[PDB]
Amino acid sequence: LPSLAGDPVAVEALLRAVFGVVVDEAIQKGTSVSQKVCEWKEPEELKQLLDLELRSQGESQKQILERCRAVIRYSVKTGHPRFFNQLFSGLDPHALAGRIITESLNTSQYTYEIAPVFVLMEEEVLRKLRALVGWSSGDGIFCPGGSISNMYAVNLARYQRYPDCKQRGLRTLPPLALFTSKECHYSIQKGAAFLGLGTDSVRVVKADERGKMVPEDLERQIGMAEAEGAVPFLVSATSGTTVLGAFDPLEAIADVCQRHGLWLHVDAAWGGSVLLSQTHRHLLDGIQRADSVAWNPHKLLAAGLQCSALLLQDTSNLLKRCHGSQASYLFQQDKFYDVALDTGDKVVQCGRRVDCLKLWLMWKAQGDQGLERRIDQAFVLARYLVEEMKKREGFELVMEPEFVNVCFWFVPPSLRGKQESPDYHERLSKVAPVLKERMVKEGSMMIGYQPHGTRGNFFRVVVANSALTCADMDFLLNELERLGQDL
Amino acid sequence: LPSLAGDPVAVEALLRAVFGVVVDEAIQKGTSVSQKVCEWKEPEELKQLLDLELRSQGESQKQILERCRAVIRYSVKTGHPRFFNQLFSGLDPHALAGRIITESLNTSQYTYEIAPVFVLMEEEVLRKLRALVGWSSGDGIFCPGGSISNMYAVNLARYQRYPDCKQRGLRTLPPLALFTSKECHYSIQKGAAFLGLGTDSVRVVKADERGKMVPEDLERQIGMAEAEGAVPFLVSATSGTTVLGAFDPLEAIADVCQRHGLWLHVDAAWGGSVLLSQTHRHLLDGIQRADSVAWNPHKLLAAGLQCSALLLQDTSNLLKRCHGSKFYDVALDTGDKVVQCGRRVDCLKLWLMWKAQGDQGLERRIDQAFVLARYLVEEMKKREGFELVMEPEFVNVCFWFVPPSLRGKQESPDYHERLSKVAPVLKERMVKEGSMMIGYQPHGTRGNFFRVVVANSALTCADMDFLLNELERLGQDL
Ligand SMILES: *Cc1c(COP(=O)(O)O)cnc(C)c1O
Ligand SMILES: *Cc1c(COP(=O)(O)O)cnc(C)c1O
Repeated sequence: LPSLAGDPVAVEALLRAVFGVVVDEAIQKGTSVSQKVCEWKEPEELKQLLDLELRSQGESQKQILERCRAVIRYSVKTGHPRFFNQLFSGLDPHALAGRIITESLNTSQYTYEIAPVFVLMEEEVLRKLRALVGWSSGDGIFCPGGSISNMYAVNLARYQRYPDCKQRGLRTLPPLALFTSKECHYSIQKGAAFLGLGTDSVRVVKADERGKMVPEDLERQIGMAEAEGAVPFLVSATSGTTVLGAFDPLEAIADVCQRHGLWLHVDAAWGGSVLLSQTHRHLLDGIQRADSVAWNPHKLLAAGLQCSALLLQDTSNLLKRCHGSQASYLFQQDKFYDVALDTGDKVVQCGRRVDCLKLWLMWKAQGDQGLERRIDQAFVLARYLVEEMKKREGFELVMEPEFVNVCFWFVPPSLRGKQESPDYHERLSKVAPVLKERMVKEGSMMIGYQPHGTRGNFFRVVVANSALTCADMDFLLNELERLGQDL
Repeated sequence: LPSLAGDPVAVEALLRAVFGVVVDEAIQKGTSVSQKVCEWKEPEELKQLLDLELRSQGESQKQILERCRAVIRYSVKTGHPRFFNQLFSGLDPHALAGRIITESLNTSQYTYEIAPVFVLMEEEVLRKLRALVGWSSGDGIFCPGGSISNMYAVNLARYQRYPDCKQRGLRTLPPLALFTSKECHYSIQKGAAFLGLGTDSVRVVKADERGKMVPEDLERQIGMAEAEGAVPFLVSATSGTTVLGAFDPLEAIADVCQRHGLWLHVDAAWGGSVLLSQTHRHLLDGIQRADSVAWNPHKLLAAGLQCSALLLQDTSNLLKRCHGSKFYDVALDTGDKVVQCGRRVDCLKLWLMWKAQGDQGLERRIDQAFVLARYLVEEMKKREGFELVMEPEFVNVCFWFVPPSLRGKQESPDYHERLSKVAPVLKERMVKEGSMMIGYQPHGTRGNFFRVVVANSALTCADMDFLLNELERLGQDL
């Protein structure tokens, strides 16, 4: 019987050819301002171009390389400087190098025995993240997304309060109440439903005109929950909301939590990266008082999806106690290394991706200093965009940004001066969808839009890509004016 | 203000050099029988070799490339033909090509707007997987591991029966009962605890001498739950257990489920890939009767961690209804189907390999793994000092090595206790030599035995001979 792994003359030839296409088309053309951010195709046309159906007979190297080219060609270039659609943008070359190594090594982040380098590396990465929060002791894990990080935090808080629920379930326990801002309630609600608490267990707290949770309303809602028979157990503050980029007042919220004996979770998936900035880290003042912090380096630090940590001040092996399986004890296992290093008991996953190397390698190249410089420059470019938009006709700022989320309407010539008509906001709301379609079909830029509060669709420009220059901000304004002129 | 992304000349030089190191050290040396499966280092020594501390100042390209070399050198080679430690092994070069492309395109599998190729590609992959289960329509998702797929299945079954739980929570429901085999993955219990049901809601059903759930005991446990006023709602059958590789009797289990109106989930994380084999797919006969199927192509098909699908017969958007909070059809977007928000692209690595291989190529590999597993069993029987746990149903070959000092001593009163200590010593020896890695574990009433998983597409008969010869050599003085 022959090896079915592949002709090894073919393997080197294949990977060399593929990496050539990746360098030319994904890494170089995909980050070049002279190329398109996206090549729009209607779903049915793209199906035709991709010939997707999986079938009986295989294909040749030539056929495979043509498919690789097509996949890259028609994919959105998220590393492109004019990709502003998400809370990630850019292609850090060291993070990419780390990703490529990780994929080549294909292991599970599980035991020192199958992942010795990564068991040690993850520990260091989590220790460093904890240091930036303000903790020199604690624990933590990587999770497959911040949404799941948030769920872990809720599960851990529930377990600390009611450890028997791990065996008996929560059905006979009192009603549990958790609290979060109106500006960040989606994964919290999804998580509450998944964990068996129900979305009704989530009490949504008022946010002020800057998008910040109101501590007086938090206190009010805690009292109302108690009056309805519930047991408050957790408050989830948000340090960097997804739309406005607002930062909750952590010191005041920590005070409320302390008064009521509640677990404080900080959802810093987006804003946590600001801890690298000496100039801007004050936005998270009080975060060291948290019981848990979610932080996604795959967002502002550009580590690559997914890179999402849950950080704890805990030193009681709460993760292992809460998530661990019951061990058998009939026969001694004589493991020849310190199995305290292993993380299988800390997670509800079994197999787990290595997410630490892409972050670690980039952090080795950049240092704290390089990552700080990038954060600070993003803040500068966001403020530059705001200042420049005020000088042009048509741009209406939603609010002054606290972070790098710049939110605004584009008012086209046909609506300029018509602010006091009865259907103005209704008409203005239809503008961003049309402009988005045009920029996408042109391939020149992508900006996200959404409605929020009592107002209709406005743009959210996220200023995150380390490649950005002032000229890119100028381009964005110039292009909106050009695409919007006939609206 | 300058770009802070990097000088393009420096970037190309870095990436070409990293790729060279990866090809030389991870892909070539990491899959060569002339090289070590692992280079064992004690944690303290490895910490010194890696200089991990994250610091204020950055480093040069030369320094970064040195670190890349060290990371690869001291990592375990899971593509190596003598890596037998897990339910994945081998390095498929098309899957790897797909992985690299995926990482270079770094997007979220969330909307057609930011992932147009991958939205369409994932639709095809899920269609194909459903087709192989036996469904021409249905739904499904990729999940960050089979453990999470299993949890989704439980959440979905709960929601289908008691949709108001999504808002009102478990306190407002009757006690719920779910059922799984004694041989099942510990993820069902972890999942039950996470979902708020408690591990006590999981009724563990007896398995027979072949490691298969006993349908008569499933029925008995359902009746006992009902007698207590618990509401049965889900049975989780296992098609390919992690230790023995046993396959539950799905037709008989589906009959019990049908009689009681229960959701049938099949945990085929491991065994689901056998659906590609005409010869062996009968091991999953009845799977088309399931409501949900978990299947991990990252295990037997070698797609790359993680590649874990949850497949549903449902066509009524149960996923979006259960988990949910334009110039194209928003039906293409998948964000409402998951409790994740951002989601990795996992389909391309599988799809590209499947394009290269076809069903035919993947089938040939599955069939060859069964042939090599049977070869290993037959050869082991011919040597002194191997005791088979059972005849394998799959590619999990489980056995003790009995060293010369214990041969003939089976009737001694402390034989099993002494024998149990052998696998740990052999494991330490093979790891420190760097020649092979085989997992061991105890089971039932007896102690540590080896589980050799025959999955790597590069395996030959000579590798199976090597394994036996090496255990004999390493165990001679025990
Ligand atoms: C992104 C984000 C999340 C969810 O993170 P995922 O990794 O996409 O699951 C949760 N909360 C906030 C504030 C976020 O910015
Ligand atoms: C692997 C496996 C699982 C868990 O899958 P992960 O992807 O490691 O979370 C569950 N059940 C069975 C039978 C498995 O083989």
